[PDB]
Amino acid sequence: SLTADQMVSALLDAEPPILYSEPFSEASMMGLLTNLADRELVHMINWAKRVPGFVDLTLHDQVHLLESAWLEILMIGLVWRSMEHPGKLLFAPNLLLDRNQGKSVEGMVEIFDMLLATSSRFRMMNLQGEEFVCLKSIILLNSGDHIHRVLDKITDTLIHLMAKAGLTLQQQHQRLAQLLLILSHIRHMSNKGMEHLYSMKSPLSDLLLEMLD
Amino acid sequence: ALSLTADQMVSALLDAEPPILYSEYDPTMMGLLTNLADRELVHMINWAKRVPGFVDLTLHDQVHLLESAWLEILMIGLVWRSMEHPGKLLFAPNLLLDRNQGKSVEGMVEIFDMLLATSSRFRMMNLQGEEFVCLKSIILLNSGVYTKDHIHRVLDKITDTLIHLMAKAGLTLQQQHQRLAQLLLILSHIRHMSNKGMEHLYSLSDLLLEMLDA
Ligand SMILES: CC/C(=C(\c1ccc(O)cc1)c1ccc(OCCN(C)C)cc1)c1ccccc1
Ligand SMILES: CC/C(=C(\c1ccc(O)cc1)c1ccc(OCCN(C)C)cc1)c1ccccc1
Repeated sequence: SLTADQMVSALLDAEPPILYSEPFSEASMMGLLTNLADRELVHMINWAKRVPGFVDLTLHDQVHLLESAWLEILMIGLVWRSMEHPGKLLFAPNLLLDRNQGKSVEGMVEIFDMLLATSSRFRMMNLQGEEFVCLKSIILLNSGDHIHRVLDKITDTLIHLMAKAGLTLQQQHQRLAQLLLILSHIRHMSNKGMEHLYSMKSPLSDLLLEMLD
Repeated sequence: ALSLTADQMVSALLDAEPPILYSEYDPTMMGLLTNLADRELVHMINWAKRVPGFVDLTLHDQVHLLESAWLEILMIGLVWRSMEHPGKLLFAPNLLLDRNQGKSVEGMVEIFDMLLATSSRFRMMNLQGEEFVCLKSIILLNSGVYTKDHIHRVLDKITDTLIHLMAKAGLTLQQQHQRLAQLLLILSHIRHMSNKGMEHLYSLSDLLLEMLDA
């Protein structure tokens, strides 16, 4: 219903805050991130409810979308924070880790490097905040009819941002392609992430349902 | 390679297309799929070498891109040929499985329904052959690009090719970048399905280097 520019403003206003973290072992480092993550998830839900077209979906669909996309969203949020910190990841203002410390957790050295590669790619493209919030909304809606019309609106919005940037048509859809292809790499990183979290001993749906309702 | 046109890009990719192989005739499942995939893999190497700008890369990079994308390439091919067979996957012309047949297969418990939905998606989008071969080429160059400027230059060109096909088809410019977005978002799902497959298979850098010595 809305215009390409008020879509930007609405999403920007719905942006979650940057939370603070609470040598490392494997269990203490994953304790830090899990905590930050679970705190971060509360704010993600409130953000999702303010993404245009989300609350119009059934509760069953809202939960399902967040359930499959939550790690993707945390990761692209992490990458966005670490953009101006080459060779490092900004989990929190009080938790900036280089590649060296990432070996505290086994199997995390691979995922770590994939996040750093994404961060450099965003810097190479000089990703804007107006585009970032658009990419993040797409992730929430795509990873899981009405949804596609909303997704089609975000595409127009992204194009609108690139057209106002002074870009000709060729560089516009080229950049659009470049951006969306990164999401495939983000999905990949999430998949490898779920594995590791599954490779651990023992409520998201409960948290999702509790806060969404 | 960077100086081709959209029509020359399409023409090169279409003639680079691998043949649809058959499952081994033996009247008297993962074994059949493994056998089929390994024979398909040999044709994939020949195809990849015909993808514009792929041979401009080093031998090491060619191996890396293929080891990262091979299952995605096989899966999108599976989805493509299963398009006009609703609610059923066409692994081979003589190996056609529907859902209940597929539910009883090793670890295809998750991806079968995903592959069908992807096939449903392409069908209701009316995916053209010219678009398909473009998407498959994109997969080849993009899957391992993060795990280099020439690669992104070829990708941008395949993007230019896709847009041209949509403009010629008679789509408005708004419909053009919308369709392009839809197609590329699907690649995320295909990446997702591949990961699910790789894991199950996990329970190479070798053989590729062997095949590409040709
Ligand atoms: C890349 C770091 C990521 C963590 C992360 C945390 C916060 C953030 O903003 C971005 C990334 C991470 C760690 C743990 C985690 O668990 C939460 C779910 N619990 C309840 C099982 C989620 C993310 C991670 C994910 C899986 C394995 C290893 C690390
Ligand atoms: C979706 C079916 C796919 C098979 C397949 C996909 C497309 C195609 O054109 C042909 C087959 C499949 C099965 C086995 C396989 O292994 C080959 C490599 N070996 C040497 C380990 C690859 C794909 C598969 C992958 C992992 C687990 C279960 C199934």
